[PDB]
Amino acid sequence: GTSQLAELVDAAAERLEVADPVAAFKWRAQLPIEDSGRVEQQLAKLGEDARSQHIDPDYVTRVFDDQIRATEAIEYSRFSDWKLNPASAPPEPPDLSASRSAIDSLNNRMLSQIWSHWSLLSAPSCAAQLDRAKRDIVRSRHLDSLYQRALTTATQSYCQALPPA
Amino acid sequence: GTSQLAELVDAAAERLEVADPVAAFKWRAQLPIEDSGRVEQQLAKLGEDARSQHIDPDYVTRVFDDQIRATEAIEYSRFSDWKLNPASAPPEPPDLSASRSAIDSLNNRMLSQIWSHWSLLSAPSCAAQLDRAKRDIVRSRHLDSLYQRALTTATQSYCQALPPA
Ligand SMILES: N[C@@H](Cc1c[nH]c2ccccc12)C(=O)O
Ligand SMILES: N[C@@H](Cc1c[nH]c2ccccc12)C(=O)O
Repeated sequence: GTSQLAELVDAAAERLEVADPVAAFKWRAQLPIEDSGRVEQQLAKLGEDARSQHIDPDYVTRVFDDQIRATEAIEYSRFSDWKLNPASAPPEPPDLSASRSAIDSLNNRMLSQIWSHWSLLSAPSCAAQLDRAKRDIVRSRHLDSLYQRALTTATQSYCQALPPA
Repeated sequence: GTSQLAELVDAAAERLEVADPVAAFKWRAQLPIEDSGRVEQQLAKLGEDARSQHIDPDYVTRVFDDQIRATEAIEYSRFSDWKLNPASAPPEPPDLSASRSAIDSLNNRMLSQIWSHWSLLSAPSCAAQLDRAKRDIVRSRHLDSLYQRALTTATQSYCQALPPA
């Protein structure tokens, strides 16, 4: 009763959820949500990680850009909420450096699954296995409407993996 | 069948709605939503306008800060939406300079009503007359859930006007 893509999508969902403590920290520290210099660095490092792990870097780049976009979308929604209702901004978020550490371990989890399941990601049955995984994770993580939209954005390029050679 | 605060709240609502073309323009031009230097200038000019029009500048400052916060909240929500779904970002928004001109005429409308209705704003019956106005405007302008929350934020300090002297 389980999708081969469950572990990948669970990681990706877990990494989206880090958006909440990140947004809370940045609100309190007056940091921007999007720093395009930083994102560029993050993607370039992921590309390098992909090559060293024998994964198509162009795939990783696109996929992680979807994931980062999704993450920003959540952060923006939180900022909207806290502008309307500043008393609801969490007053003691976890350290940004702890959130980044969580992110970096999740990046690795996702890369390791992308490599392992490359035949699935690149096969015609991917779209179905991904829908199944998404539904399962939305339920297991109790993802609300916002996180649901985000998870769809973050996974929208998964099934465009191409077979090698 | 009409609140004395209807004209003020209608102006304020109209000015919130300018958030949409502003957010669409800034998305396309890669401009930030919040520039705190700019906001500070905007508030300082409003304070000066208030003095010249014999309105309590401290009131105007707080009220317009609520209105600007509300406006940002809408812009942030749009940015969240367009991160998830970039195809829905309006591709040909009106000129930012036209939006600013609309804003400046609405500022004046709001200031003129604040002066005219100062006895009401500062009286115990304000809270009731404001609730009535809000409900009427939400209906007449067909304001959705987001704009409803925003209009509440933008008007939250209206009834704290104090009688002179
Ligand atoms: N779009 C801006 C929004 C923002 C959030 N926090 C900020 C702090 C400073 C300047 C801008 C911001 C950004 O991504 O940065
Ligand atoms: N919080 C940021 C968000 C933002 C929107 N557009 C931007 C463009 C550049 C930098 C930041 C932004 C701000 O208010 O600016």
